[PDB]
Amino acid sequence: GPHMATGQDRVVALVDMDCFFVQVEQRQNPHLRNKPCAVVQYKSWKGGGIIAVSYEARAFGVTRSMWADDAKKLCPDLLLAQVRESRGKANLTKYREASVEVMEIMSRFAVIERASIDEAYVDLTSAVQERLQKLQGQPISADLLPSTYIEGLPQGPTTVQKEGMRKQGLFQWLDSLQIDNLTSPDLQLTVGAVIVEEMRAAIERETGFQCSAGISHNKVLAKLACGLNKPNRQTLVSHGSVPQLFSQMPIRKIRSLGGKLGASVIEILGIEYMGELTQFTESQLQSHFGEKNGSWLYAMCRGIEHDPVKPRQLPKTIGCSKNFPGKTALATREQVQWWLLQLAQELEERLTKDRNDNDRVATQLVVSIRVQGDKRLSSLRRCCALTRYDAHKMSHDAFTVIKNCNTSGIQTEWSPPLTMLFLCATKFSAS
DNA sequence: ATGATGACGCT
DNA sequence: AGCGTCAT
Ligand SMILES: Nc1ncnc2c1ncn2[C@H]1C[C@H](O)[C@@H](COP(=O)(O)NP(=O)(O)OP(=O)(O)O)O1
Ligand SMILES: [Mg+2]
Ligand SMILES: [Mg+2]
Repeated sequence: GPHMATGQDRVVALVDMDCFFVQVEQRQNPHLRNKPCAVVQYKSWKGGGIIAVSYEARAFGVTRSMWADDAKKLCPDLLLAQVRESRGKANLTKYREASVEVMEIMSRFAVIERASIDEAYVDLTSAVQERLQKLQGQPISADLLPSTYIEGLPQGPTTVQKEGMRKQGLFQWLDSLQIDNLTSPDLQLTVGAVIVEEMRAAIERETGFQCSAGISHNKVLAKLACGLNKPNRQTLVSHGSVPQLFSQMPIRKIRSLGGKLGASVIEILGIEYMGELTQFTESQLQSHFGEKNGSWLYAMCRGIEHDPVKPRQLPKTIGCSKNFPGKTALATREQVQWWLLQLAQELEERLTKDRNDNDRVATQLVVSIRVQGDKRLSSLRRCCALTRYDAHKMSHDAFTVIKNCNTSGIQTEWSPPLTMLFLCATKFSAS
């Protein structure tokens, strides 16, 4: 009781852009705004693969991974924006540059951990402490939380529209707050939410992009919270909200449990919801899923997690990849060499920009391929030295380290045909 | 015939 | 090192 940790020591937010690549294209092309629209990659195979979808289009059932020709059957008026293609492949530069716009604004408020092209975790523990002193015991107005939901509220003995509900919950939360105790975790979360309102206002003002956010005591809860009221809203998940929230929360919805581990938790334990994990001892969970995973599950199902927000705003690897599906699999040596060069050229461009912007150099080159028949993401990875940002040298070196995979006796050919090439620059050092 | 990426764990 | 998992 007195010595039980409650995982309420930090304030962590997760900020995730709403239909990010779509907003990037809508900002650029006003004709796309407030329309069902999607971002597509490679127009020739069935209109292109959809990689992002506006909320207007989601209402028709359009999803990521859908072929655009198929999406158009669901949504005949769907508008599309195409990803740029350079050197025969998708070029995501526009979206990486937009991401930097957003990450640079977030970084003004606090230390961030870049988690994807469109989201970052924020450790607000310090900013909250300082804001609480300046707020010398002074209450927090609902006007300071105009887009905040309080998960689990309203509740109890007590409107039929969304915003009425939001407000009722926020009112219940604020009315019950203990503002004279600067160490109240619920107060710390609330002030955290005020800061995230400010952050999200800054992003929208300075970029035009809308986003959602979660505010809680750790990364897994903040990420889960972010998604509860997307788009263009933020959600506070308190420690106290966890038992009800988790009581019907499918295990696969929790970060890192969406794959085989989560499926094994479900099968082995015979459970469906996160909250059901509380029934097991830490030793029991470790017995089934290993020391690290077992400890992690034991704490997480109680709303407790210690994974820190890492101070990292920049990616640790820079890579370029291309698939060659079906009949397009590379079958000749000259083919393989041409495409390695295309990849190397793009990688060179990105590395050179990276070294100028960020004062660092990559020192290792990883070359990965996939062969026909293999369902694995990669069939084979080999590394070599990256000593010069030169595309012809990188492409030549990549060929050298993989050319032995050519099981064939031919000279002119390549077998088995290659269904993927991947060049990744790694192991950065200061420069 | 999703694709193009990116982080991190395991042995 | 090279492979596998999980992720957007
Ligand atoms: N499997 C994938 N393959 C290629 N690009 C992808 C991708 N998943 C996402 N992207 C690209 C395209 C996405 O725009 C961007 C962010 O991904 P999200 O945050 O998962 N989804 P969004 O921001 O679109 O919508 P909302 O967050 O409101 O649900 O990353
Ligand atoms: Mg997003
Ligand atoms: Mg995201």
